[PDB]
Amino acid sequence: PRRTPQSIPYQDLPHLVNADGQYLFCRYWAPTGTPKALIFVSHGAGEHSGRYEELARMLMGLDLLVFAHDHVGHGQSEGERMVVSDFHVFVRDVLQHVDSMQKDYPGLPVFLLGHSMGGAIAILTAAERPGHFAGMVLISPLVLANPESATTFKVLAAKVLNSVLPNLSSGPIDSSVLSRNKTEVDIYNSDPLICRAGLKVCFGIQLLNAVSRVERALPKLTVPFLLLQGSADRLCDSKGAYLLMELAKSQDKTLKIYEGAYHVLHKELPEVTNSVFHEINMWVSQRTA
Ligand SMILES: O=C(c1ccc2nc(-c3cnccc3C3CCCC3)oc2c1)N1CCN(c2nc3nc(Cl)ccc3o2)CC1
Repeated sequence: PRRTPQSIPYQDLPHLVNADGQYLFCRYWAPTGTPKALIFVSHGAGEHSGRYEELARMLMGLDLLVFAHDHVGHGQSEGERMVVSDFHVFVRDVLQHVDSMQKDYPGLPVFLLGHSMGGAIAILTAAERPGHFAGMVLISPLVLANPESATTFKVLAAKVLNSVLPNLSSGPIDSSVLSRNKTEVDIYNSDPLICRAGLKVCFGIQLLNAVSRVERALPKLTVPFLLLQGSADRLCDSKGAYLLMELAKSQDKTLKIYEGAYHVLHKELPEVTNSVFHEINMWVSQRTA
C-alpha cells in the first residue's frame, strides 16, 4: 500500500489523489451544525496544514467547514520534498479539492485563506475562477519577495537556468527573522514535518514564477479580501501588500498593517496573534451572516 513519506498508509488517513497520481494528505474541521460556508486553508513553503490547527478551529467555531491539504512535496503528501514541476500544480490541486468539496456540500460559499507562498496560491486560485470565491484571507502573502533575497537568489537561478545543476540549493532561512515570538520559532524548528533545509534552486525558480503570475493576475482579481501584513516582514516584502491593495480590482479590499511584526503573523507575539485571529473572525463573520 501507498504510504506517506513518514511511512503511514494513505488508507489510514484522509487523502485525495491529484491529477499526476500523487496522494495528498487532507484535513477537515467541520461544525456539528449545518455549515454556513466552506474555507480552504493554503499553507506556505516548507510547512504543512497541521500548523493551522488553531486558526481552523476558530473558523469551525464560526460554523464554517474548514478543509486543507499538504501541497505536493510537503508534509504528509507525496512528492520529492520541496520540488514542483510547475507552480500551477499547487493551484490545480487546490481547485480539485475545492471542486470535490463543493460536490459533497453544494450551495455553500467558498473562501480561501493563505499565508506566504500559500497566499500566492490563493491569489492565483481566485484569479482562475473570477466570481466563484466569496472571499480570501491573506496573511503575509507572497506578492513581492524581499528585494535583497530576490536579487541574490536570481544569481543562483542564472546558474540553474543556463546549466544542468539539479541539486543546487540556497542557504537556509533564519527562522528567527520570521517571528518575534521565540516560542513559536522553537516550535517551528522542532516540527519534523517542516522542511527547514535550504531551498532547492529549482523550487525558488517556481517561487519567482509565482511572483510573476501574481503580478499579471492582480488587475483581474475581483474577489473580496482581507490582507494582513507585518511592517518588518523579511520574506514577503510589505511593498507587495501595498501593491496588492493598489492594483487589485476587488471592490471589497482591506489592509491591516502590524507595526514591527515579522512574517508569521498568526504565530507572532500574543498581542499580534490575538488581533489576527479576531480580525479574521470579524471579517469572515460579516461575510457569512
Ligand atoms: O511560504 C513561505 C516562503 C515564502 C517565500 C519564500 N522565499 C523563500 C526563499 C528562500 N531562499 C532563497 C530564496 C527565496 C525566494 C525565492 C524567490 C526569491 C527569494 O523561501 C520562502 C518561503 N514560508 C516561509 C517559511 N515558513 C515559516 N513559517 C514559520 N513559522 C515560524 Cl513560527 C518561524 C519561521 C517560519 O518560517 C513557512 C512559510
